[PDB]
Amino acid sequence: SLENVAFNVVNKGHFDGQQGEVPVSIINNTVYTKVDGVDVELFENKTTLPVNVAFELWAKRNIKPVPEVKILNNLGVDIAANTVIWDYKRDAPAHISTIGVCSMTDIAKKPTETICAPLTVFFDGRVDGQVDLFRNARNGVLITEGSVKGLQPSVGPKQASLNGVTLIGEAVKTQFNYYKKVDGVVQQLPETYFTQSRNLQEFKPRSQMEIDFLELAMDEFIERYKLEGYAFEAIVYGDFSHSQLGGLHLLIGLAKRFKESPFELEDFIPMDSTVKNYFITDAQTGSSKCVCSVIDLLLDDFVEIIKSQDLSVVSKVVKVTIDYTEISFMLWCKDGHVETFYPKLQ
Amino acid sequence: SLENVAFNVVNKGHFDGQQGEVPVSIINNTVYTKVDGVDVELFENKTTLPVNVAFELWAKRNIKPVPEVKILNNLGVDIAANTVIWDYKRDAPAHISTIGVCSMTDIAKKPTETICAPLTVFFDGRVDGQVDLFRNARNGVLITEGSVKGLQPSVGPKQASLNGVTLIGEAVKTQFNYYKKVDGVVQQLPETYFTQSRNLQEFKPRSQMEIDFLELAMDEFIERYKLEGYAFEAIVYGDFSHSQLGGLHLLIGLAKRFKESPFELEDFIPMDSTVKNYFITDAQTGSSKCVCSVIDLLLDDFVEIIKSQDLSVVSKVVKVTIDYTEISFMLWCKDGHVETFYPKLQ
Amino acid sequence: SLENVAFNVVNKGHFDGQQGEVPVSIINNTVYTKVDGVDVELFENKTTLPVNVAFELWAKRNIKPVPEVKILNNLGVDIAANTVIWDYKRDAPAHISTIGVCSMTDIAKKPTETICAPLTVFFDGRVDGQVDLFRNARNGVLITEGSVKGLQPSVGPKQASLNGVTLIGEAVKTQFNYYKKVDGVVQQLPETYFTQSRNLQEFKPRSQMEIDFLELAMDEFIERYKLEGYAFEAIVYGDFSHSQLGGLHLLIGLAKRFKESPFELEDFIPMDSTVKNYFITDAQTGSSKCVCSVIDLLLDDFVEIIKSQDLSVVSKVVKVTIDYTEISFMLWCKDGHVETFYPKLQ
Amino acid sequence: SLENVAFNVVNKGHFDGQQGEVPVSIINNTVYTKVDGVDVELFENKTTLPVNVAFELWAKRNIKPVPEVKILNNLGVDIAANTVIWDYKRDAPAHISTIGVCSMTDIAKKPTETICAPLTVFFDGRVDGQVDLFRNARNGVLITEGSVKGLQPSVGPKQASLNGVTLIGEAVKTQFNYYKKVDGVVQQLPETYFTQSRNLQEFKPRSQMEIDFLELAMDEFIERYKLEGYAFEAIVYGDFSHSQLGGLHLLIGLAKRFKESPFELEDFIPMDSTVKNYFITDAQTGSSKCVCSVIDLLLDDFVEIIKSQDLSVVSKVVKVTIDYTEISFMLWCKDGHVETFYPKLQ
Amino acid sequence: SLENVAFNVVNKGHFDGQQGEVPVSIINNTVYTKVDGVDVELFENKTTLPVNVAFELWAKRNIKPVPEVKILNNLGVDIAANTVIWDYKRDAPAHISTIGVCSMTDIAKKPTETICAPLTVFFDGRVDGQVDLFRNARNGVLITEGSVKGLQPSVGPKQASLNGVTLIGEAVKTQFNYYKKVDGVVQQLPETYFTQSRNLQEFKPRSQMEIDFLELAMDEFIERYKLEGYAFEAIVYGDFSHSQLGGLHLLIGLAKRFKESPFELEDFIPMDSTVKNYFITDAQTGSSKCVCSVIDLLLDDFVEIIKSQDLSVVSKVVKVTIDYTEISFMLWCKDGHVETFYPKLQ
RNA sequence: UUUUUUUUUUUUUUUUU
RNA sequence: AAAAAAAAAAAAAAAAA
Repeated sequence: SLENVAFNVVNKGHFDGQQGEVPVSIINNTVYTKVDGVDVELFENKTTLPVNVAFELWAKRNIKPVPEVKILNNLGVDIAANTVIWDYKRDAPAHISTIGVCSMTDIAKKPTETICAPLTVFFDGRVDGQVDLFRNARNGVLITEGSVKGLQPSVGPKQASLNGVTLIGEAVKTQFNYYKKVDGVVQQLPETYFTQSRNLQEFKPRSQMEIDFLELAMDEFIERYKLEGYAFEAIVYGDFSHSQLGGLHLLIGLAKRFKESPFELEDFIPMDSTVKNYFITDAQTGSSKCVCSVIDLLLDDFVEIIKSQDLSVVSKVVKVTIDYTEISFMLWCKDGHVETFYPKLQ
Repeated sequence: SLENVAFNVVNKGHFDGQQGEVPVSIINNTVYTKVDGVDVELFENKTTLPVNVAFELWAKRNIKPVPEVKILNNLGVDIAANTVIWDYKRDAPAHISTIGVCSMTDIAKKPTETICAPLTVFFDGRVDGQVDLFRNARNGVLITEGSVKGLQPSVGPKQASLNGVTLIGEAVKTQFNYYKKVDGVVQQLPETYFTQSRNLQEFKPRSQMEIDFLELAMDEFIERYKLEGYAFEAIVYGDFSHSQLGGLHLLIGLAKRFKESPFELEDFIPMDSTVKNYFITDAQTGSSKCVCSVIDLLLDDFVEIIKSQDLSVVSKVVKVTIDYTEISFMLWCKDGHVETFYPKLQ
Repeated sequence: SLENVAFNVVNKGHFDGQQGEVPVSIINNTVYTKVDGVDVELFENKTTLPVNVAFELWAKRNIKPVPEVKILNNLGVDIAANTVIWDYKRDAPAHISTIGVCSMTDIAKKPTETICAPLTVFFDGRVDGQVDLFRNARNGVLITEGSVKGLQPSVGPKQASLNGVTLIGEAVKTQFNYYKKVDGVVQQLPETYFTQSRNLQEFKPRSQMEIDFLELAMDEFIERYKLEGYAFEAIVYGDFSHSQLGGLHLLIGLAKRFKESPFELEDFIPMDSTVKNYFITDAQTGSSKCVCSVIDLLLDDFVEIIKSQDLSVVSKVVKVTIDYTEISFMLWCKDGHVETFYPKLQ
Repeated sequence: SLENVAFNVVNKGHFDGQQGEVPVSIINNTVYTKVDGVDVELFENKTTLPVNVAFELWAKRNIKPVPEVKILNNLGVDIAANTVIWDYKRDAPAHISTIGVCSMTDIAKKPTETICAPLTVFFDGRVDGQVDLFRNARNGVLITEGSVKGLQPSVGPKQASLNGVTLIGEAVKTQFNYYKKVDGVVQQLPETYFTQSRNLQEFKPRSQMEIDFLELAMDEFIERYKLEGYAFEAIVYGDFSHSQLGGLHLLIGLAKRFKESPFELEDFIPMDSTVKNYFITDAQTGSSKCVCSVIDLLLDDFVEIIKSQDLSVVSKVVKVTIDYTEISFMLWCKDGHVETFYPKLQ
Repeated sequence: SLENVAFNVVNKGHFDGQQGEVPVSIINNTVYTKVDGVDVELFENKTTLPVNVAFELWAKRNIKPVPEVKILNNLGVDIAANTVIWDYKRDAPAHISTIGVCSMTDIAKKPTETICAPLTVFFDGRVDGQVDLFRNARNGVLITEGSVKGLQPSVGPKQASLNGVTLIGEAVKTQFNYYKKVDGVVQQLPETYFTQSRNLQEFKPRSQMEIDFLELAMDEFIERYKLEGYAFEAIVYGDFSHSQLGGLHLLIGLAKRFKESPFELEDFIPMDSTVKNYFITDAQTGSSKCVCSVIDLLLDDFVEIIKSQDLSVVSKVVKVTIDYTEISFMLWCKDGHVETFYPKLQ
């Protein structure tokens, strides 16, 4: 019920299954409630769904730590079992359909129905009975905080999303063990690097090499870590000396530049992905690049990736498995040295 | 509940207080429900109220024969007790607020509360307990199908509105006795004429004089009923010889002209009122008047009204009480005969 | 392309695959095009889909005689192969998804993909290669104007829908052979009666018995056809003596009453179905019923159905296969004669 | 007039009653004006009112220091006399109706009419003649910058709202004397505490003990002010060790935690109230509480309140009058020391 | 095409003339594209134009450094030749019509057509062939990065707008030479000062005098630069002692105040102009002025302007050519010293 | 195959510095 | 010597057709 959902939102912050109703008015893709005689905005519809449907899906969103939407997209998750994963990047549900959540978006009441067999249903092992549901599911992805009997786990990212906040949990557990089944067979998930899902304005280093990068100059950091000949001066630090921006494909370099000279990052595809494309304009020098692909790889991981390459190649498309998906990089070596190594995904 | 109201609408045609819910989607001021997987329109909001509020009020509208909205407006009715009077002319509720109907529009749960004391509340005597409520009400209007002990009745119009259809009931009773209280005192409603609330394209005579008017010509009808000197050729029949349309202030004359030559009626204030103003354009001769006051009086009643006037006055404003309200007519006469007689101020 | 689709609409009335573009402006859920410098309305979106998606689907609607939407609904058709069936009752596409029509609504490019196997795909044998496509389909419905090798046909209704006009074709063939496959097995479609899909204001009899019903009085027609004891006075002709309308469950009776006393038909679920529920208000007597189940069976077929029943049962659920679906009727009889006969559950 | 209101907005920043007009276009709940041939957004309607009505009310808003909307709500104010109080928290007018401001929302021209008698009309003593209007008003609230002859004053909060900015005025007077009349009797307003209406990101201490709280650690501040046994470690400082966040019911503690590690405050009821409920998510540890009641009391005032309670009770509901309204707290104690103290019912 | 424009946006960040289409849905004045099965917002319309037209104009905007919109407005530019100048202040195209850009907004395909002759067409000398187009244009404005044969250049502002960012270019050239033709005659543009187009929260001094103003106190700066008698205590620094704010007509003084005490700036006309008018409310002292004219002149330039005035006049209107337009300053003096100096008509 | 594309360098052209 | 506008080239791919 719309009014029951609004009652739950106003009295508990989200849908908690409580009984009750409040006066609700819907106008201009917005849900209002009457508190002491005046209408108060409860929800503004930023989705393509009907305002009431999107409102009830938002109220019933998962408020526990959940995998980042990019991780679920890379695993081919099409739907979530008895829960709503909210995509805070898009301000919309991460999946078009639901299972036992919303009568308007439900394709089934349980993930065991025939309609859910072709779909990769996301199962949460923290919910009672969902591990057994995944065991019987033809296609699905299961996340657990611990071990599963008879199943080899895949250790995922250290961080997860909690109410739109990507964090490495201390009071709560955000590291999950990932399992996948395709056509009823448990797949072995490849060894992967994981993006750190950090922000430009609140960037915090997570390794000693990152601290050195943030505090040392270009020359000292490159000399200290023996990173000569891999074009770190352009790939990471960026070249703000021409009309077209050069490099800057690591968010750590973007944050380092933003610390001294804040710039603009136009996100023309506002979603959650392993590789993000930005229309970046440098407000200090005027350097701009219409498409700058930025990947939030740990600097140690990127160093290992770029040092694992073969430098004696004119040009090569390099496949790196990041966030459980194959990210293709455009290696551009020349005369035995790297000239450019940027993420080309998205 | 929105879903329960929609369930009642799809299973009973209107809100009947049944339990159950159906999936509902709201978009573009329209209520949809999903029948067999496809969205089906249930309600298009044509009011200034929020779409869900207007949908709930429309579903809970009175489906019994009710007084025409113009009658209630002339009686000063400000609100209805535990019911919704739907104004089908405006496709909106007849009153801004409700009593114990919709949480968003309610000012009280019962008409006995102090908020409803100053307002003139409409009480329906066919609903159990409403006569006693009207007895204790400070201001109110009561309609009953029969007599009320200690209250002298006021016989109202023969016709009443049934689901937007104005009809004289045969299988159902559409004639009510009207009782009004102002400041706790049972008022005496004046003796009034009543408009027939007929349509131009569905006009049906309700008297022998009207039949003769429709079938007999101008001169024959005027001579037969001794209507010389009252300017019936212009006031009722209408003048189409000049670019500015003359007379045509009775719906019977408009019906007679429409029978021979259809014209255009631009209702620039589409509401229910005793006197209606139209932008008439004659498609045959090109005669047009921007404001033409048309009143749907019985032809016998109008003849009696015009014959009860004093003809020895050049200009005189005639006050006629029609539909429980005083309608002002401007009477122009010369040489002891009527020259012009239409509702004044147009 | 939106502009190419609008170009096809303005130059051919619909999408014909022609090349060219016209200026298009979208505002207020409406598509406009610029003709001689002024904006002209091309399409108003009455669906729940985005205006551009609905416009593109409407342009690519099937303009050939197609089965009525109720027939495809009863056959369980979930999607159409490389065509759009437009539901003119709802002014919306008959199916939420498409196959190789609209990138926004397409789930596949061809009906053979794995996503279309669980669905019942509608195939039109008048399009080359669709019969073999149906032969390869796990679930599907095929209509043909002629015979199909190795398949036993099921003769459908004499009428079909042509641009929203339900007609029995003379210049074109509107009678189709129906074939159904469920889980790869050709099904034997049941022997069915077919509704005539006639209108109240444009009702035309299709049999001599219907002619007699329309012209003869109640008693003369009942005595002529030996229809005594089947309560034809109530079920078909209808009863308007009480405030609650009785009977009026056959569209021919509604048409006969409308011929003499026009009344209001409130379609509170405006969609295409074998049984239609109306909020009928008799404008002459005031009799009204909130839910009136009206089925447009041929009068001869309904007479055969009512005479094929066993009269010596108090209450019995009567199952009739109409329009390829089972319609359940309420049969109340007393003293070996019918008292009421209406579609159950209304 | 809409054009005159827009003229006043573009030439003076608000409605000043000047004469003149500017071109105005209304589209998508937005008011535009044409400046040198290009449309400029003047107002976006975030209210449930019509766009032009909300625009006129926003132009005619009070630009003088006015009491905070929570103070007026706690005093029972339903309407303001000849002025508009703008609720900047909701971006909407604080009251549904007006007195002599907007013809669309006016219920009267002057507060002396009968309709305003049952309502608690807000009067401003800084406007000439409103003190006498309050004297003759049945129900009303009067604010003055000085003394009123014969009326005992209630000193209000030091801060007031000035164009949506809450401040303690230096060049302007923001402290008002409050008077209330209920049913014609001048009420004695209770002695109350007042919330400081401070922000999280712009928190500024207003007392020495607040400064000590912000600079000193938990143990030092607790020991210095003899606050052992009042559970200040959880109530104010907050506990972030478990998944469910504990305490953090004073805005000063939230500000202290924000100064070190920023977190997210989801205000699911964005209005002005003495007690605010937030969906709190700690971005550093992962602690989260769906509903966290935060009250912005002076730390000295809160310490006095907590020291005025009786500690020898297991569970007790504490009634504290704050911002002219009774705020209820749960007081849980064990072994003669406080275990929990939060506003009741959250 | 809408789909091609969206494909260009998602693949290159802007319209680059690529071939290809993506699925697009338009709803609620917003453009969405489907990426991996979920709708992603691409553009939200804040213009008065249709959503698709505004989306096409925004995608085809100029992404190279361009003159600020105020400069083009002061030059009388009505339209741009084969390009879209985006007004990021209004989030709308700077000009109503286009030339060979969008079919819905085009008045011509080339600037040589007769319709463009009366209009001042903006030409970009960096685009090939536009200098010759300006040479044959009746009315136009040409900007070049270098010399033009036979034409005397007018050196413009050092800064330009790049993707909505105003900057003095280092990697790009932001200083242009301005040429204007009126009725086919090359005009000599007046010698003018230029506003620095700085922001309050990101103010950076561009001269030694500005540095001294920001660091030194008011008295020290006034004494050092011999600025006694020019009322710099009010005009630049501002007065906050009274309820009405005094002076504060230079953005540098507003920035100095914002550094020590952040306040509110209500931009009630959000557009680009040489003189900006703000509703400034001081959060610390409570001083507010409904309309405050603020001009972003270099402090050295303003000092030269105020020292070039004739002090022996009581009231005098000063005409200053700033940003190629004549800004009217109101000068009040007493006893041979400046009392007040603000742009007139506020 | 075709056409277009890809946040590398390289020439060639061209203006303007 | 640049710079930028306009081409082409080396290379690995991505489509679609």
